Amino acid sequence: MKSIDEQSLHNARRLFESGDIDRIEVGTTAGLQQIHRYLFGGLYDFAGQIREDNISKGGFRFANAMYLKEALVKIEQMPERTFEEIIAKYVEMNIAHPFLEGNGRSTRIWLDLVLKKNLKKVVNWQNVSKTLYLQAMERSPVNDLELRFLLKDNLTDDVDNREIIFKGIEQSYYYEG
Repeated sequence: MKSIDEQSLHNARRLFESGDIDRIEVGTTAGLQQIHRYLFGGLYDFAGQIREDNISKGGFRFANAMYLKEALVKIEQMPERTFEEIIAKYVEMNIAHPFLEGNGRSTRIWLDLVLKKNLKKVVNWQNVSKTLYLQAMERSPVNDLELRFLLKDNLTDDVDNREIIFKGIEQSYYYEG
């Protein structure tokens, strides 16, 4: 019935406006799980839980549930020093796609926290087109060029600006709905 979407959008806003965003562990699996549990707790059965089922989209099969926990252990260890390293890490985290649903919205928040910690920048998502973003994400396992081009064009160092945060959350929620 998906007023689940309306409620989780309210949770995403509450995340920033309470300052709880500042309590989330950055660039780790556990931190991703914190985000997901915050956005979807009480809405999805599985909120914050690593899936035990397999999933694909388009022609892509995400990491097999049978070794997804082992994958995530390696992924969270990845360096975050450069824009390229951070995008490579986001890309592997997306290939893992650790939840049944809500991977995209939770992992974008997770990405911005990593960019903010390490580069003092976040993506100005409001200027990132849905078509170009989805195309880039779908290509990224083979070549993250499209994704690096697109996101690098759209970084901002105004990391706490209300308009960037809230128009960004709206755009993020639009990407998958």
